[PDB]
Amino acid sequence: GMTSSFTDYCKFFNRILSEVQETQEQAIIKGAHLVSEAVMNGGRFYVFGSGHSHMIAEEIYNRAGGLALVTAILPPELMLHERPNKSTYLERIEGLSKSYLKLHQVTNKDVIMIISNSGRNTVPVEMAIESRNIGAKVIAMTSMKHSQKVTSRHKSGKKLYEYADVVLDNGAPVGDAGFQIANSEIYSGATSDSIGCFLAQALIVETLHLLVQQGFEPPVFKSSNVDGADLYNDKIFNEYVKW
Amino acid sequence: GMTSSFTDYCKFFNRILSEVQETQEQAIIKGAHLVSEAVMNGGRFYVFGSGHSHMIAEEIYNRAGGLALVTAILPPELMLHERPNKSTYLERIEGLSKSYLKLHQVTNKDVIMIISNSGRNTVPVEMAIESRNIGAKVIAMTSMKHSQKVTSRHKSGKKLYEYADVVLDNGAPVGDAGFQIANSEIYSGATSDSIGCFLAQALIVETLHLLVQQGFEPPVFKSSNVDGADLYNDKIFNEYVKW
Ligand SMILES: [Mg+2]
Repeated sequence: GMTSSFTDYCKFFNRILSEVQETQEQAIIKGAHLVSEAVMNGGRFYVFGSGHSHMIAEEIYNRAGGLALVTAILPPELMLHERPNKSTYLERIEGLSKSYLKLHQVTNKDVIMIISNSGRNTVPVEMAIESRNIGAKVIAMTSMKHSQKVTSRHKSGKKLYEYADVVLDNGAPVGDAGFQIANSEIYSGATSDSIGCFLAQALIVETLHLLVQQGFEPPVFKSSNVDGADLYNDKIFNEYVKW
Repeated sequence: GMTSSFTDYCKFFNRILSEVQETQEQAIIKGAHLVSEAVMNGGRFYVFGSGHSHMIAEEIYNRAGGLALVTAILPPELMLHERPNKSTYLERIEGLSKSYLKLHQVTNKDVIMIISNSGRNTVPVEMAIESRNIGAKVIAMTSMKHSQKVTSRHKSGKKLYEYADVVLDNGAPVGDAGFQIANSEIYSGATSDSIGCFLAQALIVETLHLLVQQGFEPPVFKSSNVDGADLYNDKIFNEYVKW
């Protein structure tokens, strides 16, 4: 009768996560220094991704344990829900990222994290370029494997990682679907968002640690089950959230 | 802990992930049977979550390694980007899920996965009730710890997991921000989405594995780096993607 892929997929996943945990500590720390420095300087933390990568922006925005100084840049035209494949077309268009930075009034006091697995398209690369132009620090989350292997589709000829102050490597294999289904040529089990979400939280957790060590009391959304969560959350929403 | 939280956060996280992997295998297998049987019987796999939970639907929808018979139900009004807190309010409203189900013409041949940490609010509970009433199979992804501790806000006085054919436990602690920022009262490091994504992926992998074993050749999107990826993808999109 039928066998199970679960043990195998767990092992596949756990290796990637191990390697990530083992190799990204220094990056996480340097990224957290960038973010904490910005916060302490009156700055914000902008987060952006295109396609599926946008979920890492969502992940650290407006939730329990969430730093209220985080603003997700979430253009729905680059998401998944308006029409299938729309975001694939738009990712190639020059001038979008620059408009977005303008709309959100990102300044040189700020930090931005840009998530892209391949880091090869116009939108994410432009976002890094225009951010540098503004003078904001850039964190890139990416698949260093995938991205090193691909050719830029941005006019610079460069990739996202090549414009970052700090790179966070999600460890995803080239393709982001690297688990081969037994007795077939079918590949699945993408790791970029699971591991990407882990890393995004680790960054925030590290940032908060750095702030606390320094005697900064950062605005962080309390989970409903803590006493007085709501009144506190309403207070800090009002004082802090920029969308 | 003195300077960095990263090692501690990894341990914290790996603990939860280990527990999830140690315990959810039978539930993964059961869910994959539901989905694989539906697929072979002319059905689809719908996926839905409110608030941050929506990203789990996104995760297995329209992507490399993705099963083309997955349709995410993604009402923007219950996402994060329109305005802050809108999803929180709307999740408590009667009648939305019944509309969504109609709009997506969900039928008795299908399966639906509903993701909610607490599983206590009207939207996900109403969705679960109506989906079984139609005749669909229901998979719930929830935090069993959180869900069991809280009272239901739905008029039936029951919770999401109580209405599902299979439950996936994301292992998240009550409140979903359980990691203490060393030597403060600040808590962070939400795990429901990182672990949630891994679970969604494990389910699909297992579903594909069951299908291949039964000689069914499923439509799975190929990644960019694969030969013929784009034609094949257009083909299966055209044949299968409903939205
Ligand atoms: Mg999303």
